[PDB]
Amino acid sequence: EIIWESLSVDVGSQGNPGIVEYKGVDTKTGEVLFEREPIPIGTNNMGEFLAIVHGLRYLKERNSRKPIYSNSQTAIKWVKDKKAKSTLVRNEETALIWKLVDEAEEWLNTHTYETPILKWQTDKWGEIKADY
RNA sequence: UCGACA
DNA sequence: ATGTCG
Ligand SMILES: [Mg+2]
Ligand SMILES: [Mg+2]
Repeated sequence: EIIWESLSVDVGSQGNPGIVEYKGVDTKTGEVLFEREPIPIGTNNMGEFLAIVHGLRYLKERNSRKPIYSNSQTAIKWVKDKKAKSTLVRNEETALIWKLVDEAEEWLNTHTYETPILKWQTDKWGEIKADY
């Protein structure tokens, strides 16, 4: 069953690698709670990773125990491992996204959370509410 | 085989 | 339809 009292996050991109953005919404209503400014170059998985970590910080800051839904098996694992195993080359054009990823990893290594990170079951429930 | 992003 | 991220 769907846990309606939750935060759903999803990445959006134009090309992959390409322009990456992401947002978090109230799973029940669809209200947009946060939306990251487009990042010139990044991968889908880096964006999915950044979205979940942003969500963890967002909920922690607001003293919320709501779970987070993501449809990304890859990103869910990276967060659990506290390491984003991306293949994106490291250059001046990808410096911005790599800095954000490194900082998200560092946040995971300096904070604790009880937030359940759940797999959104697209095959059974349709597209995630944070879909672009 | 599967989860995603285009 | 054809690609890339995992
Ligand atoms: Mg997604
Ligand atoms: Mg989507």
